[PDB]
Amino acid sequence: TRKESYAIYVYKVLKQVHPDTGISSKAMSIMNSFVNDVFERIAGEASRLAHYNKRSTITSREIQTAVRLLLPGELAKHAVSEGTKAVTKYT
DNA sequence: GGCGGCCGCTCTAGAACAGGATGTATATATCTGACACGTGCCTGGAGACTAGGGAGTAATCCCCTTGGCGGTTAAAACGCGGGGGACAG
Repeated sequence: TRKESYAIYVYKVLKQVHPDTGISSKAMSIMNSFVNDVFERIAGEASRLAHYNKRSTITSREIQTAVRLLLPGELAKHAVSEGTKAVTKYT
């Protein structure tokens, strides 16, 4: 069977930000579980946000609101700016 | 001639300082065991298409929160007495 994993994307992100450092199997498993847990948290927050105002869809504003609700401080603003840059580069 | 005051002497102890002790910080030697590259796939997302439906926007409406007052008696605040408790020892 095939199991979905986030190892290679995290690895190439690491090579982008720090090409002189490697990673282990346990460190990869911690990072995979962390990114998966953040995925469920942000996706559930967006689902609840859609359910509150009778919204049948989840847009980028759902993810931005979930990020500002979950991430505290300047981390939320930096993530919002990165998402806005990615959205503008997408279109 | 006796006694209080003064200064030197020895006793005692706080503390800076140097030496021993033992568990870690490193310098190689070498094992070693997953790390990442390569290969071979192949299974899930992307181009493209069909269709439609829920929100973007406009309009209404009516509703409900903000400003803005006097009044009046509940209470915040200042201060005096004092009292029991936080903390040094």
